[PDB]
Amino acid sequence: KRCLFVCRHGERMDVVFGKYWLSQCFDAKGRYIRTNLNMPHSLPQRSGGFRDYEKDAPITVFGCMQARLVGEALLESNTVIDHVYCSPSLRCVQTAHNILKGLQQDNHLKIRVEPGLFEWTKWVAGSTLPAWIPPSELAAANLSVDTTYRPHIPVSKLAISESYDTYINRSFQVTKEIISECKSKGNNILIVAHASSLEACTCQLQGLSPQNSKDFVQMVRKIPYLGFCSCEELGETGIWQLTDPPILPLTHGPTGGFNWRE
Amino acid sequence: KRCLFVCRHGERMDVVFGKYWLSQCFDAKGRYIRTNLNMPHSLPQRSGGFRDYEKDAPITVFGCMQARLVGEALLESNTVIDHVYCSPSLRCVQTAHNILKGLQQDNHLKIRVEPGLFEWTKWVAGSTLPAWIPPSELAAANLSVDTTYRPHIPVSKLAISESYDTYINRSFQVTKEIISECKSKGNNILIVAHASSLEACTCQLQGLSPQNSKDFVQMVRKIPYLGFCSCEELGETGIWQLTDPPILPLTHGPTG
Repeated sequence: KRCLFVCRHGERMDVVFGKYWLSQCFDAKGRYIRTNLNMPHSLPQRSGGFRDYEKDAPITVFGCMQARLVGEALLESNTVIDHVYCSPSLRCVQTAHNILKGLQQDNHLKIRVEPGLFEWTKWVAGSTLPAWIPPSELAAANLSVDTTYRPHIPVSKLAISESYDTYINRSFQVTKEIISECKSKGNNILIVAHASSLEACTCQLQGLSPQNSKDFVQMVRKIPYLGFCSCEELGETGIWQLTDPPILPLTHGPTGGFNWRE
Repeated sequence: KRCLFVCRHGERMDVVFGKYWLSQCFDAKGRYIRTNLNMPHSLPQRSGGFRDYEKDAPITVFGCMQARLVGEALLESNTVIDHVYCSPSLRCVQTAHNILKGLQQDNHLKIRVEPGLFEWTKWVAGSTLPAWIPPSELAAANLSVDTTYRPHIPVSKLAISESYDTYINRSFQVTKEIISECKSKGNNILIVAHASSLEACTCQLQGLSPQNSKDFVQMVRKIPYLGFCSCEELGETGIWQLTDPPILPLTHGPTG
């Protein structure tokens, strides 16, 4: 009885509202003016200005709902979570926070932001890695992160535009250190990250070799928001295996119709 | 200052989970077993059995969210609603109920189920009209309907597989009776219905003639869930006009 749950972040701003959503909710003075009910009542102050959101978008209001539902589902299934890690993307942090709410654990449990959980650095448009909000600015922004946590791969140890199996490796490496620094200290582990993280984090843990970098991207655009899978360790023999999740899947469609009229 | 707001129901079971969703959440004994987080924790007992849902699907959990958000939006904009009507489809009733929650009005205000607000009866698959839940069974199911309400077009006055401009007419007729039975009795009216209802209910109210039955269906698959539009009456001269809604639009994508 030990469990690793790995799930993807919830619905993301720049996908619904697309690349330039920033011009849709920030005026010239830098004030946030929501223009759609799927946009949160407020966004966190990024110490570098509203421009930093460009390479690190937040989740939408329905993004929170997805995550809440997952947390509540988890609580209904009496599934206890002991440690919760997430990627440093804001979207991931926010999804972890909101899972903790549904779980009714946001001010008992504390998210461990692990830059090693971040997605394959190829998908970072730009020459330069996102300006992530450091943990302590994140707590200050009402997210339940652990400022005490010392990362396994800190930011500076991340190569921009890195090799595919570099990404695969760090996933296996990070997940490995996570599983063991949580061993003496209670059962179930939750990781909140990216589409790629579902495969990458678990794959070699079950002794299976990764798909080469082409069939991968295929399987990555497969994964839904709050897409969720789980692993179980037999004995403490160190061998993990795939497992039916402890909660129902979550499917829903779009508001639909016309994105635009008149 | 009088307003008619007309909006479409929220996300619907049989579209997300498709035609046979019933076999996905009811076992042989007729017990509901949800198989997805977008499925409500429970469904209302239909006096005819779980089979009645087939021609009258409920809204999904994200269906409720959409509606709630609209209600809350309405409250934030300090927009007061005085009368709320809906189509008899369960999906419409449920959307109205959930708007009233966001609005914080569910046990002050009472939904008036109006069979005249129902969609063009062509889109009823089957030889026979849906087995709608009558108002009093609906209250009994925790929806804030008015059992006192006497409908303008009751169920029996609805033709199955009816004519297009029959549908257009009843829309104009029903909306007309709604606007006037609410006149002496306070300002804003909310109708919760169908995609077709947005055009059909308002169109001739502004003196515009309807699109013929081909360009219509085009404009009907246009309209989003909780799609929302509004009308304003100038003076009490009886002339209505199009107006910017009092609340932001709601757009979101799929889980994918």
